[PDB]
Parts: sequence; structure tokens; C-alpha cells
Amino acid sequence: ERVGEKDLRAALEWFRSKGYLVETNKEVNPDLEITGLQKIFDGSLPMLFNNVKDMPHARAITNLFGDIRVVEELFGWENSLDRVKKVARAIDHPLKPVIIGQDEAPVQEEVLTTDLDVNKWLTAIRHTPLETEMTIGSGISCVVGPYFDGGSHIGYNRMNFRWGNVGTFQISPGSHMWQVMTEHYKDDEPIPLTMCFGVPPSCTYVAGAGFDYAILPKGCDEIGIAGAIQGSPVRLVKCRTIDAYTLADAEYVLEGYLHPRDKRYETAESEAADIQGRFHFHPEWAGYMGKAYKAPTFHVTAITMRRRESKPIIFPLGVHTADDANIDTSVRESAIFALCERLQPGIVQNVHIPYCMTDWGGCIIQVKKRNQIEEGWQRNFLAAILACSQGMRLAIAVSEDVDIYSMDDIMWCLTTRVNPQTDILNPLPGGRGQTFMPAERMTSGDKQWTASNTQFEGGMGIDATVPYGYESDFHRPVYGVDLVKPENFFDAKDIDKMKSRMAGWVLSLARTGR
Amino acid sequence: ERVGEKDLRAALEWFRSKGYLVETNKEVNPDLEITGLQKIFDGSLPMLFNNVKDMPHARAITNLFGDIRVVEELFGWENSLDRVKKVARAIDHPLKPVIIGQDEAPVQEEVLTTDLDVNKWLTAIRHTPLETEMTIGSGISCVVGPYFDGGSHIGYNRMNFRWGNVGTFQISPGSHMWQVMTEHYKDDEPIPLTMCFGVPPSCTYVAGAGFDYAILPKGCDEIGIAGAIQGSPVRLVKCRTIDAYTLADAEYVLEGYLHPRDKRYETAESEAADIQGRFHFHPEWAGYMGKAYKAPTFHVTAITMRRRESKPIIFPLGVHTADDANIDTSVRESAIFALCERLQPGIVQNVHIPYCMTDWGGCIIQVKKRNQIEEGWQRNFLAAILACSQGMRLAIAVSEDVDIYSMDDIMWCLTTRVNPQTDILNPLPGGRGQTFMPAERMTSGDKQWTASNTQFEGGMGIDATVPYGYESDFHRPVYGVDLVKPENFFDAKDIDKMKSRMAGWVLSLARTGR
Ligand SMILES: CC(C)(COP(=O)(O)OP(=O)(O)OC[C@H]1O[C@@H](n2cnc3c(N)ncnc32)[C@H](O)[C@@H]1OP(=O)(O)O)[C@@H](O)C(=O)NCCC(=O)NCCSC(=O)c1ccccc1
Ligand SMILES: CC(C)(COP(=O)(O)OP(=O)(O)OC[C@H]1O[C@@H](n2cnc3c(N)ncnc32)[C@H](O)[C@@H]1OP(=O)(O)O)[C@@H](O)C(=O)NCCC(=O)NCCSC(=O)c1ccccc1
Ligand SMILES: [Ca+2]
Ligand SMILES: [Ca+2]
Ligand SMILES: [Fe+3]
Ligand SMILES: [Fe+3]
Ligand SMILES: [Fe+3]
Ligand SMILES: [Fe+3]
Ligand SMILES: [K+]
Ligand SMILES: [K+]
Repeated sequence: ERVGEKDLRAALEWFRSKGYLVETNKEVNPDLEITGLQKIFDGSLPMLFNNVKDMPHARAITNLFGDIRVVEELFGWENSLDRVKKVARAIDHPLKPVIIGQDEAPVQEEVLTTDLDVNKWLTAIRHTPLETEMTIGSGISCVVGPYFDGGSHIGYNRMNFRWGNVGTFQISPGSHMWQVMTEHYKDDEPIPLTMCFGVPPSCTYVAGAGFDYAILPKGCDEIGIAGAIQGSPVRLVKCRTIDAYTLADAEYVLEGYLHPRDKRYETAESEAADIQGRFHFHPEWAGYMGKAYKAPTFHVTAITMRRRESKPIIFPLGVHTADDANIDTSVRESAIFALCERLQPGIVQNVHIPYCMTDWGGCIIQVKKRNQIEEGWQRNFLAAILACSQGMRLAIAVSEDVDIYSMDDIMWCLTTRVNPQTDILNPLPGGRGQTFMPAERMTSGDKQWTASNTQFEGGMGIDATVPYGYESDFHRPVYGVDLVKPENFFDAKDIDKMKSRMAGWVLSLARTGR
Repeated sequence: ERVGEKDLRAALEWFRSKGYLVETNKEVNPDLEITGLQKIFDGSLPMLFNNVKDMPHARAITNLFGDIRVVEELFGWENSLDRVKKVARAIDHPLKPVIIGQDEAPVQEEVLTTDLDVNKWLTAIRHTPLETEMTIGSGISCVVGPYFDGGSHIGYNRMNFRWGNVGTFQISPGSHMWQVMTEHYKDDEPIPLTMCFGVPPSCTYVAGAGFDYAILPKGCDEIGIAGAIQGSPVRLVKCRTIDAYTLADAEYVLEGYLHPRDKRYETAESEAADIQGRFHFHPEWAGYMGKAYKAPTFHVTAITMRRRESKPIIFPLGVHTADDANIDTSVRESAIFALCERLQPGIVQNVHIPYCMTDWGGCIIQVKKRNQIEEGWQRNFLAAILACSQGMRLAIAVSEDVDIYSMDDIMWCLTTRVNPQTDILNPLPGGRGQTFMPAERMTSGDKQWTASNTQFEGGMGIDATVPYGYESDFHRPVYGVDLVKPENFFDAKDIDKMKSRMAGWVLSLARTGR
């Protein structure tokens, strides 16, 4: 039980071989140093901390998915478009996970069944100095089998263990865990599930997915999609205590039960005066400071991990980082692409969810109309995307002469290609939204800022595409950037001196010439 | 007549002293090489071409205003906010221009009164290979005195001299030249004006202004604003033939008359079949390929210039460059700031028109609400900006915790802070727009794409501001980027290796920590 063929340690070895690994040996605080160093180097190389404060048996990795280029190099993709198409193909073709014995799983070298103090072994962090609680935000849930209709689910859930071996368990309403909890709410037996830590990067990648249930409904095989992404099946193992399955190649696994009707407060102040949605609880995906709520409790029965002499790795990450944004929006991009290809194939060329929009709030699709009969399909695509995403606030459709990765080019399409009377779609006013957007706090009024009181404004679908047959009038003004060579006119020093000053939309426009 | 104290040559000497000047000696074509080399190095250092093809007496400068940092260093401003405030102050305090004699003006060393072939002396360029005509797009008009109500006007006008000494003269409807032409349309005497070339950079800066006539109405002193910007009065000189005044420190001056009722076609193909708004005429400010129209004719009576042995400099520039964008939108930014400060002072903090939006299509203002009584002033500001700009299509108001120079941060505010039911303003449907936007071609139908047939959709004012009293719920999630020092944990090599991979919104977020 010491090999994990494709896991976090092999990924660290590949990162060290490629030269992408930044590793230090100095003792780092989980309090306001890991997330601070992650935000200082946001969207960059992975950082490995060998020594963690008050965690003598644990290492810590961060910014693992921060640069999307090294992630695409890890999984063998050339660019983001190839990544989107390959992960859509992997969604439609899962690899069924294999079950190995309880003696070759590396996560079951040490099995703690007593003295269950989760905060002693797992590294809880604080993100900002405005917080009061150190929370565990590193684990993915793992529901395999009868509670997920014979499929499998992996996904992140934040936990605050402020009762020793009992901690809160934050569930987004509408998610797979919400659907499992809603089905088994009125039950006597609690839901058995495991929280896995230091998982293979494919499992992190698929655990980022969410609110894409027209493509990945309840009963799908998310671990199958992770196995299809890494190109080999993800190994499972039966738990020691509960009746479930874990990722065998993880670094830590918490086994236990979820009690849905046992709801407790996440912080001490919101418990002190009984108010959800007011007190600060570590910044959220929307790009604002989060709020503390009531949440069901996760009753840990066993802590299994690797050997503490091997120093198992945990992956703590801040929420408003490019790390967290890549983790969610990559597989959500390919799911949106899959839905638009299902509705009408051959029209959508590329789907991109930038860091700027949010995890769950926005997307940009790029359509190409081949004839007059395909005119109008972008409005079907925008309405279907906004309806099938639960609280996406802004979907933008652009034409094929646009750089989809530049927000300056998107703003140019918003300025020049949008009729404000006809091209703004508000499809579903009064539907379901995401309560973590404070624009829905503005609709709750003086009631409690919970999901029961918010009112969705309906989303915003912006059709910034060129009408068919008007491609000559909306033609983009390509210059002669390949008809002239600057090496004739200037030397190397003038050329790189002028090239060092360019940044952004000029860098996008100088490649394309438009 | 050989000194111009603040002019283009002194600016070139200062650029060479600062090391910002890139100069070559190889013979460059005005056909598809100058604009190509400008787009290859878009938004960068100035380029000086000593040898121009078929122009043995002329030098050519380009990308002079391409980097806004070297422009702010030239005029003595620290950042863009200081530039906006100082140019607003200079707008409210002009320096009256001085008139010097006809023998100390350096632009009147050589006075050609016969053999007036404008294309022989002035460099006409072609931008894209899709064009057929080589046009002159380097000169600014100069109307001083009785035709501009005792004030002065400077502004660019494109000209195509396809009749020897008679060329077209493109006037935007609504502009100062349009107001002068509209007042003197039914007159027998033509309007006398001069086209000045190679002007001081302050005159280029103020000549970029347009459609800001609540702040700079007809009868204002635009040359006074140029003198206030450079800090010394701009010298004028009486013309040799016509009854007007020119910029004395220019490099070339065309003297002549504008005939408003003598309208001719700009290209040969649109003249060949009598259609405005269809055939390609060198890309425009909207970011599309332009169209050819009918335009009044400029009848050149005299060409005055510097000594041809001194090789006078002309400034040809492509239209969809950061050069052209800085030239217009800088003074238009300060004019929008001045209007918002006039309506209610102390609320607008910063105004920015990025390259991405357009010259005349968009702006971003940044407001700060000090109390509850100032809530709602951003909607007055958006409506006033959209009404007083003639065809601005998209105005966005953001709060003060936003980086106004990052379009990713603006897109984040569009995703998270806009109610699509209440925060989208469409103030003036059916007003006046700009015909060069093809979104107004979509409203002309099968009539002619002219300004007489377009129908404005009304503009789009987006209130992406935080409501007052909800700053705690919309609080931005500042991390500890100054509580931890990366020099402790890593060496220099790991630090700059990680810093070299960051670009864009991560660069904006890693300074601020949010
Ligand atoms: C939505 C709840 C849970 C509603 O609680 P409250 O309003 O306080 O109301 P109650 O709790 O009292 O229950 C009401 C009554 O209805 C019943 N009933 C309830 N549920 C069920 C059910 N499932 N099934 C069946 N029935 C159910 C039940 O009978 C109950 O009555 P009892 O209990 O029997 O007396 C609220 O706590 C909340 O706002 N949570 C936060 C929402 C959120 O957005 N989390 C996002 C995290 S993602 C983010 O971290 C992230 C994302 C990406 C990257 C990074 C980060
Ligand atoms: C707007 C016009 C000029 C209208 O012409 P048409 O539709 O063909 O119609 P007509 O010409 O036949 O005249 C109609 C009748 O009305 C009368 N009348 C007319 N005018 C006046 C008057 N002023 N005053 C009084 N009356 C006037 C007159 O009586 C006339 O009848 P007649 O003539 O007596 O029989 C059109 O040619 C056009 O679309 N131009 C392009 C517009 C444009 O946007 N240019 C933008 C350039 S900026 C860009 O380059 C840039 C910006 C930043 C950076 C970089 C680059
Ligand atoms: Ca993404
Ligand atoms: Ca600008
Ligand atoms: Fe799931
Ligand atoms: Fe459109
Ligand atoms: Fe003017
Ligand atoms: Fe708002
Ligand atoms: K998931
Ligand atoms: K002007």
C-alpha cells in the first residue's frame, strides 16, 4: 500500500521534473500566511510547504491549479479549446472505477478509530484577518453507490470542526449533496460519506464541477469522468467502519455520517445570536466576504491516512484565487459546451468562463452561424445556459472573430454589437439563484439573507453576435502585421524594448492584426 | 523662423533624451508598412522613420501617443487620475494664444502658392490591403476667429486629394466643423480654414477631443486648452493667402477654403456607382472597416511648410491603434469628469475610457457615495453622459473599490453588481447616434447607411455601483498580501519565476489583495 499510480505525489514528481515546482522548508502558519502567499502569487506555479505550523506530520501544497497552462500540460492538452473538447468527450465516455483491497490502498496505512480530533491531524486555515474560525476547506465529498443511484459524486464541502469529531458541512442548495440530502431527509439512518484529502488532480478537477445537471445529473459517474480525464480508472477501497467507498490514492480520509436534521451554526458569533447570513465566514466564490449559516453536521467515525512518517500532503486553497476558479470553471466550461452541442451541433465553437466573471455567475460562448437557418440559435443557447445553471447571472454570446480569452475584446463586443432593446435577455425572473451573490441580498430585504428569502432577478443573456448576412458591415479591420518584418527596420534591442511595454489588449490585437 | 519652443521637434529631442525614441534609417513604404509596423507594436514607444518611400523631403513619426505613460511623462503628470484632473483644470482655465509675425513662424519658411499637388508633399498612407485610395489622415483643422465665434477649434479631418489641389473633407455630423458648416451652409463665400501637420503634441492632444460640447461648446478656445496643457501659449501666425490663422510651430500647413455645398465622393468606386456607406474606406474608430461617403471639398490655395532640407515631420497613424485611442479619449475623459463635477461635486472619483470600449462609444465613471442623500446621483451622471455625448453606446458606473483600468474588474462588477431589471438605463431611444457603428446600420434597413437614415437604440447606462448602506454585504475580500513577505520563504529565483507567469487580473488582484 505505497503506490498510487496517478495521484498527488506523482503529480508533484512531474512538476519537479518540469521545473514548475516551488518548494520551501520554512515553517508557515496556516493562520494568514498560506492564503496570503497564494494571493501574492495568484495564478502561478505550485507552492509546496514542507513544514506547517503545529502540523509536524503534514505538508501543504497550494496554487496547484493556479496556472491553467501547467494543468493542461499535466493532463496532456495543447490549449484550452482542446481541453474543453476533450473533457466534453470524457464526460460522454466515463471509465468505471476499480475497487482494490483494503491492504493495497495507501490511504489506509494508518487507521485511527479513537481519539478523533480532526483539527489535530487536518490543517485548518484562516484566509483573512476578519475571520474568527479556522476552517477545513481542503476535502472533497465522496458518495458512491446506493445513495447516488449507483453512480458517484465528488465535490468540495467546507467544514468547521468545533465539536471535536463533529463539524458543520456546508451544502449548496441544488447540488448533488443537496439532492442526496433532500431524498434522505426524512430518514432515521444518517447518510454515510467520506471526505477525501490530497486526492489525485483529476478528482480535484471533476470535484470542481457544479450546477451542470443537464449534462451531469444525479446518478452520473463523476469519478468515472475523473478516470476518463486521467486516462486510467480511479481506484476505490471499502471503508473500515462505514458502508461506503473512498478514493484509495488519497492522503487523508475522514469516514463518518451526515446528519441532515442536526443543523448547527458555523461560527461562534452567529451561534451566539442566532442569525444566518450576517457574520463573516471566509471569502466566497462571488468575490465577497462570505457569511455564516446553519449547516448539517458530519459525525466523523474514523480518520484514515497515509503514514505520518511519509508526511501526507493536504491542499488548502483560498477561495478568491485563480486556483479555485480554474478548479470549478474548467469542467463547467466543458459541460456548457456539451449542452450547446446537444441542442444543435456545430454552432458553438468555444466556451470560456474567465476568472473575472465568477465560479457560478457567468460564461462566454462563441458561436458561428453557417447559414440563415442558424440565425437565432445563440438566443436558445443563452436561455438554455441560464436556465440549466441555477443562478448564472450573465451569459454572453459572441461571434467567431473575437478573442474569447480577452475581456477587453468582450467589452468591445458589448460596446459595438449589442442592441440594448433587443439583445438583452432576462429569461427567468423569479427563478432559483445563488444566495452567495449580495445582489440577491438586495432582494431579500429585511428578512434573513438565506436561500429561502432571496428573489432572483432573472439573469442577463447578452447576444453580442453579428447578425447573419451582415458580416461585411461588421468586418474586423485586419492590418498588415505579417506583410512587414520589424527585423528589417530595427535591431533586436529596439524590438524587445518596444515589446516589453505592450500588455493586454494590444498583445491580443498585435497577434491577430485587428 | 527656426525655433518652435514647444513643438514636435523638441518632443522628439526629449524622447531621445529619455531613451523612448526608436529611430530607423531604412526606406519605409506608406503603402501597408507604416500602419502595419504601428499595429505590430501597438501601444508602445514612438517610431521615427527618416526615409519615406517617394517622399525624399519628409520624415514620419508614429506611435507618438501610443504609450500613455510616456505621454504623461511628457506633459508632467504622475498617473492617469492626475492627468484627468489637471486637464479638467486646464479646460476651465485656458491660456490665450499669442500671434507672432510672418517671419518668425517656422511653418512659413517655404510658401508654395503654385504647383499645388498635395499628394506630392504630404504623405498619404494606406492602412489595409482592402483599400484602393491612399488618403491623408495626418492633419488637424484650425478655425480661429469669426467663424468660431471668437474662439478656436482644432480637430482631425481625413482628406483624399484626388483632384490635385481639391480633396474631400470628412466632417462628423454634430462636431464643431459641422456646426460651423451648418451655420455657413447657405453662404456664397466659402469657409477659410487651414490644415496643420506635425503640430505640437498639446495641439494633437486637444484635437482628439470631440462630442463634449456641454464642456467645450462652440466658441470655446481649444488652442487655449492646448496652451494650458503645455503650460505656455501656442503661437499663431496670419496666413499668406486666406484670412485665417495657423499654428506657427507646425511642420506643414495647407491653406484654402471649404466649400460645403460642393460635395464629392471619397473613393472612385463609390463615385462609380453613387452609393454612400458601402465601399471600403480605411478602418474606423468603432473597430470596423470604414465606408466611403460624400464629403465637402477643401480647395487648397497655398502649401506652406518648413525647409525641405530640414525634413519636416508628418504624423501618420492608423485608426484602430492605441495611439488614436489615447488621442481622443484622454481629453474626452477629462471633459466627462468636468461635467460630472459640475452637476454634483465630490462624487465622481475617476473617469476612464479604455481602448477596448471605443473612441466615442463608451466610458467608465467611478463614484463614491458619502451619505444616503447622494444615492442615485450615478444615474443622473449616466443619463447626462449618454445625453451629452451624441451616440455613446455604453456608460458604466462602478464603485470605489474597483480597479477602473482593468476590464476584468469591470466584468466582475457587471456579473455581481447589476440588477438586470433596474440597473440598465436606456435613456434616449431615437436620439442622435454615430453612423460609424454598424449596430446603427442594422437600424437603417435597406435604406442608405448614412446619418440621415440610422435610428439610435438609445445607449446603455449600467449602474454597477454598490447601494449605500450595503457596503458590508458588498465588501471586497482583502487578503493578507502585506502581512507575509515572500522573501523569507523563497529565494529570488523562485520569486521572479512565479512572478513571470502572472498576467492581467491576477496582477491587479495580487497589488490590492482582493
Ligand atoms: C439554504 C439553507 C440551508 C436553508 O436553511 P434555513 O433558511 O435556515 O431554514 P431551515 O434550515 O430551518 O429549513 C427550512 C425547512 O424546510 C425543510 N427543509 C430544509 N431543507 C430541506 C431539504 N434539503 N429537504 C427537505 N426538506 C428540507 C425542513 O423541514 C426545514 O424545516 P425543519 O428544519 O425541519 O424545522 C440556509 O441555511 C442557507 O442559506 N445556506 C447557505 C446557502 C448556500 O448558498 N451555500 C453555498 C455553499 S457553496 C460555496 O461555498 C462555494 C462555491 C464555489 C466555490 C467556493 C465556495
Ligand atoms: C451625414 C452626411 C454628410 C449626410 O449626407 P446625405 O445623407 O448623402 O444627404 P445630403 O448630402 O444630400 O444632404 C441632405 C440635405 O440636407 C441639407 N444639409 C445637409 N447638410 C447640411 C448642413 N450641415 N447644414 C444645413 N443643411 C444641410 C442640405 O440641404 C442637403 O440637401 P442638398 O445637399 O442641398 O441637396 C453623409 O454623407 C454621411 O453619412 N457622412 C458620414 C457621417 C459620419 O459619421 N462621419 C464620421 C467621421 S469621424 C471618424 O472618421 C473618426 C472619428 C474618430 C477617430 C477616427 C475616425
Ligand atoms: Ca476558467
Ligand atoms: Ca483613454
Ligand atoms: Fe457531484
Ligand atoms: Fe447582437
Ligand atoms: Fe473643436
Ligand atoms: Fe447596482
Ligand atoms: K463536482
Ligand atoms: K477637438
